[PDB]
Amino acid sequence: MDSINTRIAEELSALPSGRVQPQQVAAAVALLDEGSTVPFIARYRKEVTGSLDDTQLRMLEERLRYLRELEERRGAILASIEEQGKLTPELARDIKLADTKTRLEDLYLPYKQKRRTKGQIALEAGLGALADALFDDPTLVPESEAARFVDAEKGFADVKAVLEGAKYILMERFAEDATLLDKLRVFMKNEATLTARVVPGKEQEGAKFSDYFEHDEPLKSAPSHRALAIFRGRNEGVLSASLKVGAPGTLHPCEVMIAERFGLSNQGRAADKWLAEVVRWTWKVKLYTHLETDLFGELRDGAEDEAISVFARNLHDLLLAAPAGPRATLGLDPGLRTGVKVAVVDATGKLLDTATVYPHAPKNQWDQTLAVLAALCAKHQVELIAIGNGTASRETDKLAGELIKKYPGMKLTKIMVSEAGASVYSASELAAKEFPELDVSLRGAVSIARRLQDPLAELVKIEPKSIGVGQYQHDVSQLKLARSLDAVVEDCVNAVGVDVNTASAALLARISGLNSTLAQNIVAHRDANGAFRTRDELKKVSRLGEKTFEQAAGFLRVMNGDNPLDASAVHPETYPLVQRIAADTERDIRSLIGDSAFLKRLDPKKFTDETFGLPTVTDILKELDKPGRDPRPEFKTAEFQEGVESLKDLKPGMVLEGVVTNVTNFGAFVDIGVHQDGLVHISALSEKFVKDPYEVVKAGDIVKVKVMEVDIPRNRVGLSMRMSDTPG
Repeated sequence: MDSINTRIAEELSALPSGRVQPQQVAAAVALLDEGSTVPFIARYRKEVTGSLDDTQLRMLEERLRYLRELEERRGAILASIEEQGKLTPELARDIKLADTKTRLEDLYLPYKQKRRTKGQIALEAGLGALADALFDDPTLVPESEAARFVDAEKGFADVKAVLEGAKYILMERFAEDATLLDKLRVFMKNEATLTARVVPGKEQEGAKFSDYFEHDEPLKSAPSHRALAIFRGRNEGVLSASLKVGAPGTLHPCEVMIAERFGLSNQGRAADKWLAEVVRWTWKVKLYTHLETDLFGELRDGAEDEAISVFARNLHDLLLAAPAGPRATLGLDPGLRTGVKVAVVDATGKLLDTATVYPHAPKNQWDQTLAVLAALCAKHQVELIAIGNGTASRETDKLAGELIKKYPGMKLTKIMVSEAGASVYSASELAAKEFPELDVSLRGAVSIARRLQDPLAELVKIEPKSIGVGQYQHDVSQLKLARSLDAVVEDCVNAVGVDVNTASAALLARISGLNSTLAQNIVAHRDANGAFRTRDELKKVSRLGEKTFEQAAGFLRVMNGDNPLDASAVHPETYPLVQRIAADTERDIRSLIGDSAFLKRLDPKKFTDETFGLPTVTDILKELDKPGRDPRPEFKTAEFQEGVESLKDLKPGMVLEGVVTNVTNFGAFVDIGVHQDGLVHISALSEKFVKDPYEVVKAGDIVKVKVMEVDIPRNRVGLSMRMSDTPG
């Protein structure tokens, strides 16, 4: 559909990544529909899409779903209205122009199946004539008109009940008007104060929400975190939330709009006061609550999106952090009364020992604990201490600090690591399979040790939405959460790629085009038939068809096999092309690999064809130079803890701890330990808009910076605090 392609193109054009044409969107959609994954499309179909990247494609994917839902619904609405003989051309046009689901449903209201409501009941008793007569002629006396309608048997036993019935008929009719709804919604959005008040008597119980006990701010500007705090407090009965503009005996501005919409003016005619009563009730019973639900919903969606957007960035950072590699590690899972849980893993990640020690309050067995850890480190040649950042993490870091101090000879290094998902992991079936005889409390420590060695490999074991990377994570839409965090996992796993002969099932499942079943099939196959010698041998794995092979092959590496290309991200579909490059250059493929200078000299344009354009060939030449290059930076933590790194040794991509030495109105200068400050420009200080560097950082602040550029001749280093920034 053109309208969809165009719409998505423009939404995509509104990103910093720039202009995208409808033709690009159209191609990507077709690719996605046929079953191509985002990573596959981002990497191997750049020509078809104009080089849309992951971020661009994920968004396209999301907007494609929404817009399709919108279009499908729009159709059903037209069909339903036509079926009721109510599809005027005017209304048809309105439905055509509807840009949102909300606008669409508004227009549908009068034609929707009706519930057994007071108005509906009243109409069945014939009070429609009464409501009409009174609305049409306000000089009629409500009570007098109402008499001929009284019928106890139909549920309306007196004038009073008749008039209430008639009132509800007008109310519901008034409340289903699309033009008024939009007007009231827009007005409320632009003018209403979001109002949070503590529920009387829960001042202690809801002490966490004390900031919102008497809180007011514009609805249209309410930021994500306050919004999520308020809805949570409201959700646990501690707070109440409402919208205010708006009994001082004052007319609400929306009551005015309702009346004006329906040509009602209180001129003192016999029916005027009843009619104003109708308006008042329409507002207070139907419209306010309808609009509040719409506006609360919209505020929530927006705030959750923003919050989830932060979780997604945080997990991404976790998945792509420099692996410490095959080094013996002591994992510490901190705690107080439940103690510090301890695991020791060898270089391969194999568990060697465990313990539970109680160095902190209340047992305070500090020295005993130090002796235990010292003994473990010694008999297992531990190099690294991995410490989870949960409860008592600060006291545990101090403890490790004292261990290192007391035993310099061991040359230990301690690193703070995230506890994200450790507890969920330890209670999982996978973990129960991995360590059947190991207590649940001890499996966390194991995961903490292993995530230091290799965060990617360990964290893919855990259900992505359960990797807790922020506040309110459990409270947001879980569907939105999984949709976002799965995407992150998929993108990080495929960017790195895996050795198909060593990767776990959990890791294989996240490879483009694979799943749990295929992952297990692969692992079973290499267990039964030994290592795969080439990529093509994957075609012999059960259920691993041609379509699947296409999606996954480029991401699965065979190290040291019959074909040197299988160790790179060069796709098998382009093997003939690289064989043409070898023919033209009269060199065998094995000699090309690693020959940086020669490859650099090559002209990609000499080798493009109709299918494989310039993006593909240039990509191929990069891969020939450095096959399956790992996008993650080197681990150099010990080197930076000791302060023995120089500017010379920096690489773009390194994520490092820095200290702010000065803040200016254009950025902040940061010391990463190479005797030369880097400048973090104002907008590089945050993932969000920055108007004032002084609001974001101050001198002395420890920050996380990514090395953007290194200029050794000028002795300069470029730095960003946005992990989303690409050095190049």
